[PDB]
Amino acid sequence: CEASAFIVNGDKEELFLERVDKLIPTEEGLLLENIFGQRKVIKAKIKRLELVDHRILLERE
Amino acid sequence: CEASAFIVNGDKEELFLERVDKLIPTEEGLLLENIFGQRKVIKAKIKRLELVDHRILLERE
Repeated sequence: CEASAFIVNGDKEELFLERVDKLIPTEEGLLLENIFGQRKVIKAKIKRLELVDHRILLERE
Repeated sequence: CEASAFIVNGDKEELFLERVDKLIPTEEGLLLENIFGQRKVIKAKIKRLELVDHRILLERE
């Protein structure tokens, strides 16, 4: 199943995109596409995937 | 949901670890832990996540 992506700044988490299907690193940033076909790009690295708990944790660069 | 990780070498795909739960980028490589508690480290980057299809695609170095 689709997992939610969050931006993590220290102890703060902000929801970035729900129900992410694809995550594709590009030269412009991480490109995320959710199950409804909505796309968002973010200059970030993956801090961690926690897939049982439906979480993609991203940190801005 | 948990995803299987595959190594993509050119056009070839090779199963690396089944049902991955955690994926944590480290200085020594991507640390993967599956739902059975099995752990593996690999010097690789994420080519792409396909979370609906339960796939993590990795490329070495």
